[PDB]
Amino acid sequence: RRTAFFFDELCLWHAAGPHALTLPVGGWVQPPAAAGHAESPETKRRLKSLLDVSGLTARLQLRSAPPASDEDLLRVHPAHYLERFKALSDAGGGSLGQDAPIGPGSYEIARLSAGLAIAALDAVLAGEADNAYSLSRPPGHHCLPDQAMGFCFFANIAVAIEAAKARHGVERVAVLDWDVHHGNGTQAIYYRRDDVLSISLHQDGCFPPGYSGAEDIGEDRGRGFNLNVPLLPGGGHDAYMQAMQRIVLPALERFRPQLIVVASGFDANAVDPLARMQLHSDSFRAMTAMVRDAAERHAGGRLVVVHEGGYSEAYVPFCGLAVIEELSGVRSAVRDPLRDFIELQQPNAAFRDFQRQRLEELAAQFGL
Amino acid sequence: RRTAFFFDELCLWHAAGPHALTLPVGGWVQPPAAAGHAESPETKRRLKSLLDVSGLTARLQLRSAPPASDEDLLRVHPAHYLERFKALSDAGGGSLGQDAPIGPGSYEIARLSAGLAIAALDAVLAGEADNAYSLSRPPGHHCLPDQAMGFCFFANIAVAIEAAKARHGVERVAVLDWDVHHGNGTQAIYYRRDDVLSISLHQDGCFPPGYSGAEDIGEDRGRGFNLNVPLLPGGGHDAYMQAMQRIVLPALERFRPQLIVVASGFDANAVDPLARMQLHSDSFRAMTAMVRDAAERHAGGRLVVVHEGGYSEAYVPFCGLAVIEELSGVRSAVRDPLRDFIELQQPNAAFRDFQRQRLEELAAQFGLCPAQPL
Ligand SMILES: Cc1nn(C)c(C)c1/N=N/c1ccc(/C=C/C(=O)NO)cc1
Ligand SMILES: Cc1nn(C)c(C)c1/N=N/c1ccc(/C=C/C(=O)NO)cc1
Ligand SMILES: [K+]
Ligand SMILES: [K+]
Ligand SMILES: [K+]
Ligand SMILES: [K+]
Ligand SMILES: [Zn+2]
Ligand SMILES: [Zn+2]
Repeated sequence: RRTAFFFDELCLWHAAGPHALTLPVGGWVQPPAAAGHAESPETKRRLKSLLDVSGLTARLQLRSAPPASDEDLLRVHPAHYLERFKALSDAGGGSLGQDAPIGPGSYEIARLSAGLAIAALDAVLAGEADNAYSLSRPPGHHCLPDQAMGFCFFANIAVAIEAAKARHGVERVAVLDWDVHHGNGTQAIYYRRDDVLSISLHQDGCFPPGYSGAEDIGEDRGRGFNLNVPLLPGGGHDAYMQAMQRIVLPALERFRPQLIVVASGFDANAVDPLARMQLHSDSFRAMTAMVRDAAERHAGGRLVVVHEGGYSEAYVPFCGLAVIEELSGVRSAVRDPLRDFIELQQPNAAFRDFQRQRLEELAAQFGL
Repeated sequence: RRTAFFFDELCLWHAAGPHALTLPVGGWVQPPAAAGHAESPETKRRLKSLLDVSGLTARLQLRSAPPASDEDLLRVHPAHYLERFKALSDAGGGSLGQDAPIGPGSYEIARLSAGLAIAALDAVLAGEADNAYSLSRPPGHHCLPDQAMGFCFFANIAVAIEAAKARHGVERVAVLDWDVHHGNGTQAIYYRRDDVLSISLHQDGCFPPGYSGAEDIGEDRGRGFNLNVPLLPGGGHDAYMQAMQRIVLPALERFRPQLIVVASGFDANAVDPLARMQLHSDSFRAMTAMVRDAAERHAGGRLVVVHEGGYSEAYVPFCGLAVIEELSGVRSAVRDPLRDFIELQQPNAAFRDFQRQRLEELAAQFGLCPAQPL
């Protein structure tokens, strides 16, 4: 298997103002002695370092890309959003919204991030690679057409999908979003459309806060082409496998995608500060293995994984590495040091069964 | 209310080797650019800074203490453990166990940490304060008599309780441990004893990993004087209030404690990396309010809160501040910035009810009886 890895060093240079985790500094929030921000370069930098140090980078097609053109960005975002964002980035940073701070030059870096997503889809559709991974920072899955939220400033996946349809004429795209937070940007953008199947597994009510969304199945022609799977907080491996087996794979089986795109956040991992789920690196591996199987069935193997959230400096590198091993079919020597520990922490049988019953009920609600 | 605050700057100087969160550096674990360890000074340092900046410190009795004497330590720990620990600390640090790394001079700092717990109980029992908070670092609730684990090197609360019994002759002590991890050290130490009631609320199977412990109710005379409440991961405010109302308060009501000690970790907070629970600062306030009510009933108000875990730099300071406001009865101007956000993230009704049913079933297993306070 040829796996392309889309990365650029400059994506790691996007830096907002001082924060303690998600909280802006000022008032009662003391400035951190070190930390700085949750959506930090270091999560992505350490993944990259680990891929290098593992040898895995050497077995991938390392690519950069040109930034997203205005034509590409305007397919999703109004011109007035582009100018407003540019103006603030040029002026020296600030706030595009709450949960959406930017630094100087963040406009160019976000364009680059979107560029990498564009190029990844392009490369898989052109036959240059069997599949691809885009280390896009800043992330995109929360971004609305004219509102930045959740540290997302362009809808990277939506921009990449539109450019793919415009260039190659793909008719059925499926987006599986396994970041722990609800992918509201992707849902909004394609809510009335039947050509993009949008699936989001998320922690019930995490972010956006209090949002579950199981009833929200799409409008108009999109009715039945959006699926929200709000998992109960504290769920881990089994919860996700059940969701995949009972909702995700049946949904894909009916929709017959010609391309599969994954919005892959790793903030469902068991040590993430920004969610309450219990995934380990082999959960993401198993999910990647299942989604590759479906791409081989309907899409001729065509699969793209785009990096989204993940806030554990320590553990995200291992979770992302497991995905890329599964994509490439290359197993490195790296061994997850938390795997065995996290296994022991999983929900008990009764809690698993409670979550399982809910997923069976949701499956029936969706007609699967 | 007079509230004593036991703190010493030196407790913040205990530092183990390089770690990424809980993982030792080396092998496939890259050295952090900044962080260092999870059990880090900054969580405790920021709490202290906030108390200062809020004005709250000025309304408390700020105290240090002498380190724990050998006599005090030997009541819980064998001499062989003391020498072995001292030897390694003198030698320049290393590992006392896995999940128990130490730096140079950690022996003296752990003694100090235990000293502060000793002094807090002493001060409340002598009538110097109505209640007290001990900012003990390193923590103690995992420490076994001859094994350090979970970043704990002396059983601070056990040492403080034994010194209290030896000095003052208290007969019934209750320890309520609301750190998110199972307080195995406290359980082990007092497992065959009926003079110390040990209660632990924890996330089911979190740490120690895979341990639930509901069946473990004490041995011999201790049978019925140890209670484990393994809460389902993802639980928050309501889960804890139910546990308090259905298990903790009825248990205390029957046991009639003459002193209440809280092993207060804040790692059950909703942004903690080391657990999966959803508590906010007003959950800890409400728990502190409930446990003060029980101390006023049976113990003449005598309550001590000892600081344990908590790994969110950003959020722990607010959670601890809420406890100390409740202890002192002094409300500062500080407002929790995550409170409203965390409320929206709480478990849905069906999940709450599922957890509630399990606590009712656990209550019946303990034979606990839901009477109201009297
Ligand atoms: C700013 C701010 N201020 N406050 C008061 C709160 C509560 C704030 N942030 N909340 C957030 C914002 C974003 C996330 C996760 C994003 C992600 O995972 N993308 O995949 C989590 C919490
Ligand atoms: C995992 C893992 N894997 N390895 C290899 C190591 C050395 C690991 N440490 N795990 C731990 C150990 C202790 C805690 C205690 C938390 C606390 O709040 N005490 O109250 C949490 C995680
Ligand atoms: K999601
Ligand atoms: K759709
Ligand atoms: K506990
Ligand atoms: K006991
Ligand atoms: Zn996310
Ligand atoms: Zn703890």
